[PDB]
Amino acid sequence: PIFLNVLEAIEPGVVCAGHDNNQPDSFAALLSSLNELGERQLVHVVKWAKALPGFRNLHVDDQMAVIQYSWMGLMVFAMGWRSFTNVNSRMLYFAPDLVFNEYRMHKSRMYSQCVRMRHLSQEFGWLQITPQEFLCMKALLLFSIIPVDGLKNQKFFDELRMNYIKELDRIIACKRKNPTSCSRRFYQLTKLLDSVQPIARELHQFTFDLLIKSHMVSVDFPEMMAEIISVQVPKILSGKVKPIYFH
Ligand SMILES: C[C@](O)(COc1ccc(C#N)cc1)C(=O)Nc1ccc(C#N)c(I)c1
Repeated sequence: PIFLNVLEAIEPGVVCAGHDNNQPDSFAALLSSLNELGERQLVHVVKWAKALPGFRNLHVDDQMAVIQYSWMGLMVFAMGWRSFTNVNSRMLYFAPDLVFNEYRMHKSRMYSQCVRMRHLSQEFGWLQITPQEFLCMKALLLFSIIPVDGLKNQKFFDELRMNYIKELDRIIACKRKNPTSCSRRFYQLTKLLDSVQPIARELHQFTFDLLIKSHMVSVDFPEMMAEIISVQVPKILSGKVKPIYFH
């Protein structure tokens, strides 16, 4: 289980937001914690991505671009699984110190996005996603969004993405002698992966608008995040960078 040992080995641990839960909920505070949390998780997404099998093959510039484009989606996917395993989808488990109930979802002004993630959370349970399918799907998620004008080394990217899809096939086939059974499972999983993109898009859109009016809502955007929202996020929203759907 070489490939799976590695994913299990590099999976990031618990990341906290540093939120003040003794303080009454407020839009400004909730968003500042989401921003800080986002930034803390990105530190780990980079380290995780760099230790992924084959990731170093990519051109240095494609490595940073791919990580930044996939950032939101990766957090969404990982948060849904935590929400499912920790609180059986009753609340969104952004972090141990940042759990959203409907009241928080509503005050964050990202209710529709939150409800969609809760649904994703429920999907992990309904589809009985195993920890291993989760780890592979998550890694594959990192290789699911590219520029129309291509990466510096598109070919190396295509090879890598193909190899990860082949790993998922193996995880699905393992203990499934029935081809039909493997096909239906692959269908279910690629469908779940595709559902992540639309959610990341709404969060992207929301975050973009929020930054532009940041000075009007007292929200504190971290340096790195502000730069990525203004430089990378617009390419996605304008259609220059697109996610790779299966369906
Ligand atoms: C509102 C915002 O702070 C915006 O953060 C980002 C993150 C990535 C990009 C990009 N590219 C833009 C904003 C946010 O959605 N944060 C956030 C933090 C943690 C999780 C988890 N788990 C999630 I889903 C979202």
